[PDB]
Amino acid sequence: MMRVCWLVRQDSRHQRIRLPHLEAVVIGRGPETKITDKKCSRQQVQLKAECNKGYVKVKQVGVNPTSIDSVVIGKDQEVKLQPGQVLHMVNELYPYIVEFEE
Repeated sequence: MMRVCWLVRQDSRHQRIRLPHLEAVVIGRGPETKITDKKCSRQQVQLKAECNKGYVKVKQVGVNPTSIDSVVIGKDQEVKLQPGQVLHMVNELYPYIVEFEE
């Protein structure tokens, strides 16, 4: 009954990752994202989906800047990613959005 949370690579929208409700998902450089940029950590962001409330808590784990609509989060800081917002994995590159689907 609860909506599914998808982290979608905005510029390659067939790359989708399931984000389980209230469970931490750590992603970055690797086979899931296909990011090869060495400035992106293998563990760049920690994601906690809120499937009822319709946001995803984003904690920057990597040193280099993760941003939401160009606004930098900062290492160990946490910001809520919302419908319409774009998450850039590192240095305003590699855009991701979140979608909530039945």
